[PDB]
Amino acid sequence: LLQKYVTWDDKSLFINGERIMIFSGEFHPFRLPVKELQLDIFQKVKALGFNCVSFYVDWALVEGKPGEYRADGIFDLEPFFDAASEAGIYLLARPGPYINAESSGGGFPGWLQRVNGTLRSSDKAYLDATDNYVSHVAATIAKYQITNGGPIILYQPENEYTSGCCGVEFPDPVYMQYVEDQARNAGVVIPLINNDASASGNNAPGTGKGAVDIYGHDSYPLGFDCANPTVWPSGDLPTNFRTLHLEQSPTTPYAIVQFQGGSYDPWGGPGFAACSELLNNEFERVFYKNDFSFQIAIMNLYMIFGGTNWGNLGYPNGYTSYDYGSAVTESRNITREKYSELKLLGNFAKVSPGYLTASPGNLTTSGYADTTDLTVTPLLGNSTGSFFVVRHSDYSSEESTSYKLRLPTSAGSVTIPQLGGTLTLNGRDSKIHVTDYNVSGTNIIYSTAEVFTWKKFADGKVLVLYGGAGEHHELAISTKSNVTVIEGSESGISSKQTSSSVVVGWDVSTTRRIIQVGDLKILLLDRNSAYNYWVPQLATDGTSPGFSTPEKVASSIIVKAGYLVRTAYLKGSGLYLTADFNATTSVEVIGVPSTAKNLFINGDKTSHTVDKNGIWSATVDYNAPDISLPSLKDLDWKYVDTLPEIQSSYDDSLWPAADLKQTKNTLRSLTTPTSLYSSDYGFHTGYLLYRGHFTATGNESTFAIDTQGGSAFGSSVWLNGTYLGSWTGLYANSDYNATYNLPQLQAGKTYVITVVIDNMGLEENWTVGEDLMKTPRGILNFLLAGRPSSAISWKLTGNLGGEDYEDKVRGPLNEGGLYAERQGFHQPEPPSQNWKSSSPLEGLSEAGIGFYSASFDLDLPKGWDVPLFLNIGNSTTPSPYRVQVYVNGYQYAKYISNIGPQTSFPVPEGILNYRGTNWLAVTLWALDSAGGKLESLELSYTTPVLTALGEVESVDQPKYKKRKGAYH
Ligand SMILES: *[C@@H]1O[C@H](CO)[C@@H](O[C@@H]2O[C@H](CO)[C@@H](O[C@@H]3O[C@H](CO[C@H]4O[C@H](CO)[C@@H](O)[C@H](O[C@H]5O[C@H](CO)[C@@H](O)[C@H](O)[C@@H]5O)[C@@H]4O)[C@@H](O)[C@H](O[C@H]4O[C@H](CO)[C@@H](O)[C@H](O)[C@@H]4O[C@H]4O[C@H](CO)[C@@H](O)[C@H](O)[C@@H]4O[C@H]4O[C@H](CO)[C@@H](O)[C@H](O)[C@@H]4O)[C@@H]3O)[C@H](O)[C@H]2NC(C)=O)[C@H](O)[C@H]1NC(C)=O
Ligand SMILES: *[C@@H]1O[C@H](CO)[C@@H](O[C@@H]2O[C@H](CO)[C@@H](O[C@@H]3O[C@H](CO)[C@@H](O)[C@H](O[C@H]4O[C@H](CO)[C@@H](O)[C@H](O)[C@@H]4O[C@H]4O[C@H](CO)[C@@H](O)[C@H](O)[C@@H]4O[C@H]4O[C@H](CO)[C@@H](O)[C@H](O)[C@@H]4O)[C@@H]3O)[C@H](O)[C@H]2NC(C)=O)[C@H](O)[C@H]1NC(C)=O
Ligand SMILES: *[C@@H]1O[C@H](CO)[C@@H](O[C@@H]2O[C@H](CO)[C@@H](O[C@@H]3O[C@H](CO)[C@@H](O)[C@H](O[C@H]4O[C@H](CO)[C@@H](O)[C@H](O)[C@@H]4O[C@H]4O[C@H](CO)[C@@H](O)[C@H](O)[C@@H]4O)[C@@H]3O)[C@H](O)[C@H]2NC(C)=O)[C@H](O)[C@H]1NC(C)=O
Ligand SMILES: OC[C@H]1O[C@@H](O[C@@H]2[C@@H](O)[C@@H](O)O[C@H](CO)[C@H]2O)[C@H](O)[C@@H](O)[C@H]1O
Ligand SMILES: *[C@@H]1O[C@H](CO)[C@@H](O)[C@H](O)[C@H]1NC(C)=O
Ligand SMILES: *[C@@H]1O[C@H](CO)[C@@H](O)[C@H](O)[C@H]1NC(C)=O
Ligand SMILES: *[C@@H]1O[C@H](CO)[C@@H](O)[C@H](O)[C@H]1NC(C)=O
Ligand SMILES: *[C@@H]1O[C@H](CO)[C@@H](O)[C@H](O)[C@H]1NC(C)=O
Ligand SMILES: *[C@@H]1O[C@H](CO)[C@@H](O)[C@H](O)[C@H]1NC(C)=O
Ligand SMILES: *[C@@H]1O[C@H](CO)[C@@H](O)[C@H](O)[C@H]1NC(C)=O
Ligand SMILES: [Cl-]
Repeated sequence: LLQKYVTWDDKSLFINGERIMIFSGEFHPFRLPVKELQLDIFQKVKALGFNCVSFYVDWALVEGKPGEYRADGIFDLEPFFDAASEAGIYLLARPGPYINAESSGGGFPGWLQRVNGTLRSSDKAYLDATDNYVSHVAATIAKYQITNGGPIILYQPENEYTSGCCGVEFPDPVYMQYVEDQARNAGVVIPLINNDASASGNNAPGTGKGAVDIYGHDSYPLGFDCANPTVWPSGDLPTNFRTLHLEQSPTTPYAIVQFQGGSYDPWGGPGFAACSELLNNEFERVFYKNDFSFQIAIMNLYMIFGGTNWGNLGYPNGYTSYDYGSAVTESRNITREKYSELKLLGNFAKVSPGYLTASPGNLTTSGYADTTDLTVTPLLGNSTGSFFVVRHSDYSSEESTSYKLRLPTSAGSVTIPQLGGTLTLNGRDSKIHVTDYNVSGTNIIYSTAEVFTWKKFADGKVLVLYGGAGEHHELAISTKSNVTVIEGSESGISSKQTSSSVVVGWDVSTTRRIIQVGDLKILLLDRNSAYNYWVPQLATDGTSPGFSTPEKVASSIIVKAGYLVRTAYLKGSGLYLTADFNATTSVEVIGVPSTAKNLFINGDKTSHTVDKNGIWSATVDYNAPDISLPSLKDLDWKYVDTLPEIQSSYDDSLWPAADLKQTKNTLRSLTTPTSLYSSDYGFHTGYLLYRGHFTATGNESTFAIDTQGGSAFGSSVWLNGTYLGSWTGLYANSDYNATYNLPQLQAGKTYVITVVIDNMGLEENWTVGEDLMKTPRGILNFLLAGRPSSAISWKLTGNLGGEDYEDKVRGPLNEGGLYAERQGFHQPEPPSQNWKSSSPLEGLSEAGIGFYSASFDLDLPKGWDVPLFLNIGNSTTPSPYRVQVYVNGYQYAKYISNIGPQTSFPVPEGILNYRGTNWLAVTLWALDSAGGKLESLELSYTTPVLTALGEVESVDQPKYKKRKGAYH
């Protein structure tokens, strides 16, 4: 339409005039702010057989001060795009402005709490607020479009523009047209795709003003209750998606822009381990092949890698981890069985062009399989091949089921197995059986076992098939050649020739068989062996794979290995592999180029042998080095009191006055004389402090206060030095009403009420018109008994400077309003010479907030990817306390002793300096009159990985420097 690089028809996208199935994974650059590790993820995604990544940009992190766009350093999108290009991964850009994403504000900066207009509407005050952000981020995206030689192929305007309320005329075509035009005016010419939250046809082609180019929708059919990870409720597997597609957008490729790849988890939830169990390998093979049954041509998994809600970037209901239960874990490992299962499907799609040109039919409980206990969805092609997606009719069934197939083929209709036996579907599994499947001119008439990959090499063709344990399978090939078993036993392998075919039966075994039919070799694997195979693209013109184009797909090799194979290239007489290892690994290479005489693994020449069938073999030894981690309790811990506000000498004369008589918040008008909403004064993040001055009559008895921080927030209150009490917090409370008893006061004396409030983040704004992102933080009501409300004059602070935030490197959300944070003491090399020697393990003996500093050295070996974790102990029921840990100035843990569940906090290399000095700053807030302390504080590691990753450069880590704007 505006360019010829990315086009489409009813069946699929075309990239440079060639059909491609887009298999994508969601990855948010702001949740892993280390550019070398961004390349790591992209390479792990490419190794799944995927060709695409989808990303959000978080407006709240890049325009913290209105009118100042800052996507630099750790927030630079450009190295992220270069990493995607280097890995050979196309991009779906989703800059918002609204993203939801379990992020603070759903992407919106807290200054949108002062916008006189409905958020996500055609109100001029909202639209004007978005212009600076979109014109920047969309210009940066424009520069990296595929039209300019970059990786970006699709653009999403808005996010799930689906639900409206409260006087908005939803859907507003003027609003969506405006959002689309902002992107176009910045230079975006690639297609626009939306992501309707349900299949509701919103903004579909043909709806006129506000219509996108390709209609997309989302689906989370298993929901977000990770507490019952084995429960698959009846009727939750979608069945009508293709029907809906043909009613809502028949002229565009069927697209699911967010399909479930995991789940979020709230404060106090079951943990992301439970989420990984619910959305495990069984979920993937059943639910993802089900999406294939609808002829999905654009499929994006939310999330593929989740990362970390570091520096308060997350929404209030979520905690620091955003592991998501996804295929790549928070610490970047690919140990989960769901990664390996996903790789099998991803590699199937990469090499099966007939999948896109076939004609999908409706699901059937008879006609294809000989029992109604199975359902079969046919995708019928003629010369280009057919596909048959098999599953249990009751999709949750764990039963083992025997069956036979009746499949049409170019050689006639056939009942399978022809040579005896039955097929088996064991429990929560699904299969894509194929007919007339093209392997570079050799026709596979049928195969019951599933295709992992195939390639044409100079010496012949190779096909890799797999089945689960206990399965009997069968295939037939259009040929007059006979079959020979060239590796493994002939036991269990049966065969027969007809006048123009050969038929082969086999039982799945843990030992590989290789059969040969003419110039076709066929690997017959069990699923668990297939998990260990990889299909890197073979570069001959450099070291980089390139994108998944037809030539570069065709020119790939097959590698059996272990943990990971990243890349492969041919240079002279050398075949080079880059790979990672977590155990001693037997490496095999199938389809070695005829010119190669030497094998290199991670730059090192490696002995190989060649077997009778031309397969190269080598061993890579794994010998983990000594990982020597310092004992965090034995460090030279220095303490400073980070609540000096409750000392009677404290002078708050430089604090901002909370003296606005009118709020600028349209959602909730004031119920106090002046606004005590933090965002009215530009404070949107971290701990908030309020100070209320009054002169006592002497007859004051109680002080009531409604505080609001979001779900699981807490607050504590003091009258001068006297602790009044705390709200210790519950996930179920986003606000709380407390009445505290005052001590006897002296008539005529001045007192100051100090209130500390945990801002858990700003709410999302999922429903258009509800304006829930405007939900204020701070003090909603107060009453000093027998005194008018105007008797208290309030001061407040959050992060120093508010929207004129101090730390341009670490961004606008990283630090809150504690004294120690305002002073910059959380950064490397604080002025702690003359501070007291005390540890968070000793802690506090009364209510309050302590600040702790220590350094430690790491000297971990080069060439190893070693995941490190901060651990906070909770082996027995604790007193209520709250902790933040800053690592070299970056907040990478937020902890609530009484709510949880996170005790283990991954911190990536780059934030940590693996061969240098590191700084921990810990805040301990005891919401208890007896005080509190840490049970234990420990640095740990998991399996070291012998890695191909280059050196991880440390991100910028500005050291402590005195701040003139501070209140001292
Ligand atoms: C180096 O990197 C390697 C990757 O390259 C990495 O290797 C991977 O390691 C992970 C573990 O970290 C492996 O995943 C696990 O695999 C377990 C072993 O079973 C696998 O292998 C068997 C053959 O050797 C197969 O027979 C088996 O298939 C069968 O079971 C499948 C899943 O249940 C099923 O889909 C198949 O159809 C078939 O029936 C399988 O492939 C596996 O048992 C384990 O399963 C569970 O764990 C998951 C959560 O992590 C859940 O998603 C899943 O539902 C299972 O949960 C159960 O077990 C948990 C304990 O681990 C409990 O927490 C759960 O509550 C639940 O427990 C119930 O059921 C249990 C069995 O009855 C029992 O414990 C209880 O009684 C309870 O009722 C998991 O998927 C992965 O396969 C490896 N990948 C490769 C490629 O090898 C290696 O670890 C790395 N090394 C180092 C040192 O870091
Ligand atoms: C250190 O160790 C200690 C000791 O082991 C740990 O302390 C324990 O921490 C538990 C987890 O925080 C805590 O359990 C909680 O207790 C409260 C009540 O006091 C309860 O509300 C919690 O259950 C809900 O919330 C969680 C999410 O936080 C959900 O996963 C769960 O399904 C429940 O959800 C319901 O309420 C939510 C909000 O109200 C809703 O969003 C949700 O949809 C659902 O609502 C429906 O049901 C409600 C009734 O259940 C009802 O309001 C309505 O009908 C709704 O439809 C959870 O049980 C333990 O109390 C605590 N134990 C002790 C001995 O202190 C500590 O966490 C550990 N720390 C770390 C760091 O690991
Ligand atoms: C792949 O990535 C995922 C996500 O990043 C990794 O999964 C996380 O792994 C960590 C580390 O194993 C895990 O945290 C542990 O959970 C255990 C509960 O299931 C806890 O028992 C354990 O705490 C103990 O060990 C710590 C040291 O590691 C101590 O500091 C801590 O105080 C606890 O130690 C006490 O208890 C143990 C035994 O109970 C005893 O031996 C000690 O002496 C002491 O008394 C950790 O909290 C997370 O739960 C995992 N997160 C998720 C979401 O799954 C996974 O490990 C990565 N895999 C690889 C191979 O890298
Ligand atoms: O990680 C969750 C994911 O949710 C997506 O949105 C919503 C979900 O929150 C719910 O309210 O409705 C539908 C179905 O569950 C779902 O699309 C959202 O687009 C993402 O940004 C995430 O928040
Ligand atoms: C099979 O692949 C070959 C080689 O790429 C191609 O020339 C041929 O047209 C394909 N056949 C069918 C029926 O799609
Ligand atoms: C085909 O191969 C099978 C197994 O090796 C064998 O039984 C059969 O005799 C062969 N057929 C011919 C015609 O050689
Ligand atoms: C209470 O503390 C303030 C400063 O926070 C101080 O100026 C005032 O004198 C104190 N009042 C009493 C009665 O000690
Ligand atoms: C928003 O603007 C209207 C119209 O000018 C005005 O009446 C109202 O007071 C404003 N509200 C806020 C909260 O600023
Ligand atoms: C002091 O407060 C008490 C309790 O509210 C009230 O009964 C009494 O009248 C008050 N005394 C004075 C002197 O104002
Ligand atoms: C606190 O009181 C206010 C005003 O009376 C009320 O709106 C709110 O629901 C109360 N909050 C809780 C958590 O009870
Ligand atoms: Cl200060």
